[PDB]
Amino acid sequence: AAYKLVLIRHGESAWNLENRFSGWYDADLSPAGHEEAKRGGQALRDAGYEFDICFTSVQKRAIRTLWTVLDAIDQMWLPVVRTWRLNERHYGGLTGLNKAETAAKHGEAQVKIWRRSYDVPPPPMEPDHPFYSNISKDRRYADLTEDQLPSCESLKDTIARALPFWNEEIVPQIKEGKRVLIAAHGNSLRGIVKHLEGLSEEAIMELNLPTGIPIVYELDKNLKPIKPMQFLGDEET
Amino acid sequence: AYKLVLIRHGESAWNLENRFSGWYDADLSPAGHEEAKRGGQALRDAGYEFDICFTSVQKRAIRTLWTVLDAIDQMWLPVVRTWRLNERHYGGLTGLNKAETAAKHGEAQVKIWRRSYDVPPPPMEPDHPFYSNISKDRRYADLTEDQLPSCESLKDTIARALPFWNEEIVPQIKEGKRVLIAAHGNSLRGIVKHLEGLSEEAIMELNLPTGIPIVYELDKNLKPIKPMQFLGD
Ligand SMILES: O=C(O)COc1cc(Cl)ccc1-c1ccc(C(=O)O)c(NS(=O)(=O)c2ccc(-c3ccccc3)cc2)c1
Ligand SMILES: [Cl-]
Repeated sequence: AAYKLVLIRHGESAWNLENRFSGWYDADLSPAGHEEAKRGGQALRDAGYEFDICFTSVQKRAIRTLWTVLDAIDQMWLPVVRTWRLNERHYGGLTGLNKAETAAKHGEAQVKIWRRSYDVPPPPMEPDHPFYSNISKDRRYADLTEDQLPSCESLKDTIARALPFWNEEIVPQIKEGKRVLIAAHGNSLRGIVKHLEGLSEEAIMELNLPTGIPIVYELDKNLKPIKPMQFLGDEET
Repeated sequence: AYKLVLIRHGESAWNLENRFSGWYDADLSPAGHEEAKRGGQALRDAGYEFDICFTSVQKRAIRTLWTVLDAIDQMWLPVVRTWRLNERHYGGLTGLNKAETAAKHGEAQVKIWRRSYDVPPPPMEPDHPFYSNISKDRRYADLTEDQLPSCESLKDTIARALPFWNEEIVPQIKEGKRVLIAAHGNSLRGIVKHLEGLSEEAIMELNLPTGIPIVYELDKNLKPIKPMQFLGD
């Protein structure tokens, strides 16, 4: 194929352990998620993968996943670009709640609506939210215009602010011949997959990307996948 | 009063900091990683904040930068890596200890190399065990034939570094970005020489400590307004 693209979704965070919604909250990897990242890097290493540029979010679970990979494949000297546009979905008011508090507070029907809807956002994170300032006033977002910093996001929203970065920053790089590695989050990566494969909103809702596993696309010169996405690792995983 | 912070990596594997590690991509030792860790803790306890970091393409410095940024919770910061911040290239001596250098070249020539600002050591030849390792390394495949050193005098190292300073770090400092620089002894020495307008003999005298934030306060023209400062006990 003309081009090769590798994506990796970060692994288990500290907050997955507590069953808490992270979104834009900057949770670090759990030890186990760190190990997933190591296994993924080892898979790239064993397959002799080489990259020229790396993209990731401004969230430390994705950034650390990237570091761990670059270490495994002995390519820590690569340029790395970080952007909020690759951030996890902003879960708004649900940020910091766990599963139980959320089901108790909103009921099964409303939670099903949130999980199954493509353009239904969860409640906005209001200024009295425990993490309002921790997130909304983090200087790493100082450069965002008033309307780019979200209070909550549907999947459509997350994909809408991620795809501009794909089209304007990564695509040019792929067409330049640069081998690209994107280390990010399930939902912004969902956006990229939906675009690459022209999936329906229904299909993309069905799709969950495996964590800590390198996801290889062989693409033609128009960035059209020449075959289904493949994973790297041992025969088991 | 602009604030600029420099840090020099610590000990590398297999004693290579005492074997002219140079352009060989030696990793930090556990001890050297701990050194970076303390440097980061000190930067945190003092609440330092940066807006952009520069480093070399050598992993001991890259890992020092990673470790600092971890400790200070600023892993989201933009990072620029450039071979111009690379350690001095010690040519054929790369990998040799003091004794082996003396055996192979003589005390007289070794002392001259120590004290000389513009005398390079012998080139690293194709029979050197690191020759293809370094010179055929993908990370340098964008350098011109005249850019990829086979050896370097201190002058060569500083000459190759200062263009990156001028063309890339200074503009960030002027726009007010708080710059952090993680690199190596001799590339940091070039920067210090340019800051403090030092002499050849002076910079060859200067010996920057490792694992310890070095702090400058600059003015609208980027001249230091006090001696450098060190963060710790
Ligand atoms: O895209 C994503 O990020 C993931 O999807 C979501 C998106 C948003 Cl914004 C918010 C939440 C989810 C989400 C969150 C939690 C769960 C979960 O495990 O609790 C889940 N799974 S569920 O099948 O739909 C489900 C099934 C049964 C109940 C139930 C409630 C009350 C009593 C008894 C049962 C609740 C939820 C989905
Ligand atoms: Cl980085």
